[PDB]
Amino acid sequence: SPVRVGLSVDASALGHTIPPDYTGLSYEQAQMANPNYFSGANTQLAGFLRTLGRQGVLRIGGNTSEYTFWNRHAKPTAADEHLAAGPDKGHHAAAREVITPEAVNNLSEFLDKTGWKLIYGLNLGKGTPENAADEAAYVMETIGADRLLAFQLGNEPDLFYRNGIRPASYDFAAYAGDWQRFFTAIRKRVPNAPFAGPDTAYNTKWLVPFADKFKHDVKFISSHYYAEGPPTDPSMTIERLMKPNPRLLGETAGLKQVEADTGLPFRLTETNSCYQGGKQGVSDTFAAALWAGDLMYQQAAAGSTGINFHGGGYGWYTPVAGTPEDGFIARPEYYGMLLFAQAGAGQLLGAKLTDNSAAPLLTAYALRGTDGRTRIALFNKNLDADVEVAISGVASPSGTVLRLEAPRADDTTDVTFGGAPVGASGSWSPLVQEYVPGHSGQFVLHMRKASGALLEFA
Ligand SMILES: *[C@@H]1[C@H](O)[C@@H](O)[C@H](O)[C@@H](C(=O)O)[C@H]1O
Repeated sequence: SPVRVGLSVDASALGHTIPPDYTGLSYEQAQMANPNYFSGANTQLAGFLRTLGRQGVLRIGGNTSEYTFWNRHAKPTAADEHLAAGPDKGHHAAAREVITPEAVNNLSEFLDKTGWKLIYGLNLGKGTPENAADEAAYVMETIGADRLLAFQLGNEPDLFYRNGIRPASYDFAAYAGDWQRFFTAIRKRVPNAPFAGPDTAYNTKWLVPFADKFKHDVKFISSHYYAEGPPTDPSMTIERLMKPNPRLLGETAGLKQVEADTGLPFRLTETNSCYQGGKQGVSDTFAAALWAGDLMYQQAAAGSTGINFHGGGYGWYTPVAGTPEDGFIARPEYYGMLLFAQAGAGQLLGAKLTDNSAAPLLTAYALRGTDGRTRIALFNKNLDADVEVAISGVASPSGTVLRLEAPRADDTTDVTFGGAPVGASGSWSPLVQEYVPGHSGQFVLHMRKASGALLEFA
């Protein structure tokens, strides 16, 4: 008894072109203490990234970027060789960590193995302008201008007061002074250094004035987004995660207005479902695959240049979990990102849903792929409604579907895409071929409650 909905694809209703480096991941700066983590020797993790995209961006930053210190004079410690730095849980100060030349050297080899570009945090919370200049210089020397997309000067400077990185009086004016002192010092060592900022969630007292003041000094605006609101909200649940987020829609409009005003594009450089490394039973579940995959397309359709899902260690929300010693595994959220990866880049098209008020959390995105083939990504985020989608507007002799599936929305395992789990080192290929029945120039796709689908048309 599915809800019977219509989907009308309009090849003339042109949306944004998804860039090839749209996908991405965010990690804590602290992880750079361990030269074995972002290393050319870390073939497993490099494989996971390549499966997410042949192009993409690795962002390193986070709350630990205020507690992490480049030391050109240092070599990794024995403890550094086993450090697994998951998402910062925001409870108190992170441990002090040291980044060495060796770790930067190894990060360059990791970027060469993955083909991803880098956003690299510098320590404006507690470090000096001169050490940021020295760190930037070594990153530029070692990673190179082609792979280095941007430096960032502080992570979430609007929240520095929370753990005493700044006094409660710290405001945009104080941060602009800091930012300019760091920018000037860095540009003396690295005249071509690229920047992004302010590396926080959209707001009127920080991000808007940042863009106005520093629009000639940055390449793009870096924003953050978590589906979970402030801690006074009802605890985020799977049910809530599947629903529209009016805060997201408003902040995205805010970023679009900044782009119109300043010319600066925006990237979502730290995102995930829930704070503090995630919420067990929400962030580490199949629902996070549906949420993440749908978010990637929602933001692409809104004109975002890309995304970076925060993670690392064994954090509840991490796309990829594990360590070089123990191995790495794809978590449920990774499968949402994998659906996006398999769809590929291209230009979004109009895709209007009708007769869908009883299945209101179904989303759909149509894409003219760079290879000329039409694809449709659907997320049936309705937890209790199966759907039957009558697809009009596509003329093709053959459509196939790859399904994003788990037996329950709160599953922490049992997730597959195209009838297969992801294996070691990001290995994935589809194992189930399913055609979508076509008649009268239309197709009909069934989707179970709490599932996703990627359709490809010949
Ligand atoms: C973003 C912050 O910069 C990260 O260090 C945290 O791990 C995230 C989280 O709470 O999960 C965000 O605040």
